[PDB]
Amino acid sequence: FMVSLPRMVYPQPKVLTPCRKDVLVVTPWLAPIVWEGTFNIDILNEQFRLQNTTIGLTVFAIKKYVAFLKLFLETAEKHFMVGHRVHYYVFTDQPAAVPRVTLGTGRQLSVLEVGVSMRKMEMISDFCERRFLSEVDYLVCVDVDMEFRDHVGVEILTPLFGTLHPSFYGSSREAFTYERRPQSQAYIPKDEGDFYYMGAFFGGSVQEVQRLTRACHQAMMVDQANGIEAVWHDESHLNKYLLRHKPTKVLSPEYLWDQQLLGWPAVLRKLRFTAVP
Repeated sequence: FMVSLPRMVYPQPKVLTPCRKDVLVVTPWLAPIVWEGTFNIDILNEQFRLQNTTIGLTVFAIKKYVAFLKLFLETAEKHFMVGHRVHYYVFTDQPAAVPRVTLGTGRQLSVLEVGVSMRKMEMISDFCERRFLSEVDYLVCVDVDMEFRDHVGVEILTPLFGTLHPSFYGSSREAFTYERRPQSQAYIPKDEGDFYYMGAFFGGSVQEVQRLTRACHQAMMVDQANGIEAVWHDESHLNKYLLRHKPTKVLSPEYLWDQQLLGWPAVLRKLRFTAVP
């Protein structure tokens, strides 16, 4: 049950004026593609705050990657879901190397000690299943060697989302680096594929994320038993899953960018979450 929005004053959407004419803003299965200019964040914030939404954010920081936690978390505090309830889950082999980062109200951090390729998918689907269901409404799964530079908010939330890989959003599907060997569970032939999704940023409702990670983990175990490793590891499996189970939103490359490698093209009005140089 959803309570009514309050009265709000904002510009009228104009039916005969698109927000963005330079990019595709909806997929062929009617999922929004999230770009700056497509959403009114005030409306979305009202909708999600009225549901008292809690967002979990998972990150793995193993060995030297613990060094990236401080900037990751500090910039998440500035830019990720500000105003909403957030629960960070930091998976690490070095609990004592987790930096003590000051958190805003309504935000918490749990350190989860781990004991490689299948770790992420296995941990999200098997080890942490019950915990996430009780603690958060949505799960967002990202890599640690990153920083937030601009707003990443409730506009991303949906049952299941993937993110356009910044190196391939303008590429033809034959150029996508899908797994191409039919012997792998991640196989996608040359005439299939919507997009090349980035393994580093996906999410959705807890139920859908656990479904995805369970399916990918099972497929990875099948490949291991068959002596084959997909070309881009869990990213290859993520792509196969999202081909056959269409995401209900797709994030534009604003949400996963590498400025050193790709600059700042005109089509990107904001660079929100970026690789650390």
